[PDB]
Amino acid sequence: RQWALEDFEIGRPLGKGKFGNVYLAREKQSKFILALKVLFKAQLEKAGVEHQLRREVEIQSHLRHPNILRLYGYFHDATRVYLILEYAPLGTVYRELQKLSKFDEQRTATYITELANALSYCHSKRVIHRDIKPENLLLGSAGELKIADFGWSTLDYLPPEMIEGRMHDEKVDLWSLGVLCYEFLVGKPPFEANTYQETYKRISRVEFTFPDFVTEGARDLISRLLKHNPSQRPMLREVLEHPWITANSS
Amino acid sequence: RQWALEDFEIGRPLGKGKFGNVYLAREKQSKFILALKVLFKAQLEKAGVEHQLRREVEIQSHLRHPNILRLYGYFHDATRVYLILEYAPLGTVYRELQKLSKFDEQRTATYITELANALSYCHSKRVIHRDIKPENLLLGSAGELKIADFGWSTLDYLPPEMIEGRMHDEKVDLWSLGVLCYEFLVGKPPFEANTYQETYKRISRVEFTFPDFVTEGARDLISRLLKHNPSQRPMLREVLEHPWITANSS
Ligand SMILES: O=C(Nc1ccc(Nc2nc(Nc3ccc(O)cc3)ncc2F)cc1)c1ccccc1Cl
Ligand SMILES: O=C(Nc1ccc(Nc2nc(Nc3ccc(O)cc3)ncc2F)cc1)c1ccccc1Cl
Repeated sequence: RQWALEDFEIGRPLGKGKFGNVYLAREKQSKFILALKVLFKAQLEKAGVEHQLRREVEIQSHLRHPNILRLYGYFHDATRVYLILEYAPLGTVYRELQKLSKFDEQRTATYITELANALSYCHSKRVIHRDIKPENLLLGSAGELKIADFGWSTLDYLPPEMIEGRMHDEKVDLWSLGVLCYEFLVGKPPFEANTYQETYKRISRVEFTFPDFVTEGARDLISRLLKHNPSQRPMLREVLEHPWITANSS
Repeated sequence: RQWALEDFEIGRPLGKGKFGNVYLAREKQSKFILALKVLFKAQLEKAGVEHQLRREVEIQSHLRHPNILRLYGYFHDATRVYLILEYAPLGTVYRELQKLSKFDEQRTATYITELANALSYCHSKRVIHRDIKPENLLLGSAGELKIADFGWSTLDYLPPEMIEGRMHDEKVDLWSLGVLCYEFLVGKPPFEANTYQETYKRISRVEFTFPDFVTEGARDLISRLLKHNPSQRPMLREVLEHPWITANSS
């Protein structure tokens, strides 16, 4: 059963992205609440990322996990593309982190567990993510983490393989986890800088430090994840078993 | 200065491809004879290769070499894409090879030289080719070889890196040269078979033999090119210097 814009009542804007906004919406016939992401073809085409989107939509449609935002379907009209998405009521992790400044060890451990599980499910279907940013980590009604950026296959979140033009792997997800884990605990990502040129150098040299309040256990996990060599990074299985994770996660 | 279909008089079909035909055409205002390749958007989009084409057109527009078919420009209407191409009057090498059965050493050496030069120019601009088939090797008015398949970055022409799902390189062009050189001399490519499954195995094992009429010099060149390890293949510079090439090429 195909869709069109007239099938939905559009509510307030949830976010204004670069390629278009995502709105709250309600399917008229069923009253099913959801999110509607509205993209403009001409913009996608001029940026040269329309095919990159079609692939990402193809992958997402296959993925069912409580910590991955569902793609229900999609459609288009003369000038726009529309993605019909699950609605995450509690907003972005980014906003949560701004309000709180930083997260305690149990909230962080819990989120990393949820991410590791989601990525573990993705890994078993041979799917990776370019980038996992807090702006695309959403919260379900019970506060459950939901990955909103779509799967593949500002530099802050990119691993050295990618930025240096090296050969990337399933292991980019492990770096992502280390970046997020740090950002959750200290309130900004470990390679933050005022320029791209400097953020690049820092990612490439793996040059970061920990504030004094970051405990030994978290240091150990974060350091194991943020290895320059992707092969030196652990498997997702091992992150879920790290004593700092098991001691603190739900 | 943009184009449209009304700018051209369309002549007979030069070839009927999968995604559309290429026609002889004459620009009305200038009387400039050329080839017009006509593609259907909906077909490209359904096959999922529209972006692959846009990239290939972007690369080709940059390439100027007497042995690379010129792309003059392009345009589109509601349903079609149009590529404005240089006209190669003497047709495909494939047809030439069918008429002749096989080529002598001097015609072959000459063609490989022309290909090596074209690829050498492409290599210096960091461009490769997925596949170089005789069906996409065209002939200019003086019989000069022109590469018609566009640049990147039936299995007969694909190297083992690609078919095995390995990491490919600039070195795929060297394999291509070895396949063509053989096909030119014997009149069919070295891994030909009645099935894809068998052609695959043969490419992967590098399993071919030479008819008795293929001379030592040609055996030596072809064998150096068709190495399983891409790193073991020579540089284009060395192909142009091979004694069998220099002894026989124009
Ligand atoms: O990425 C951002 N926002 C954002 C917003 C919506 C989406 N997509 C969806 N979001 C929502 N829920 C949501 C609820 C309340 C909010 O305030 C925000 C979101 N559900 C489904 C989505 F696809 C993705 C991302 C963002 C980026 C920079 C700064 C602040 C923010 Cl909130
Ligand atoms: O690929 C084939 N043909 C083909 C035809 C045209 C193009 N494109 C252009 N060709 C031509 N010239 C040409 C002249 C006479 C001919 O009989 C054929 C071509 N110039 C420009 C092209 F873009 C590319 C390829 C082919 C494929 C299988 C069997 C036989 C053939 Cl002739």
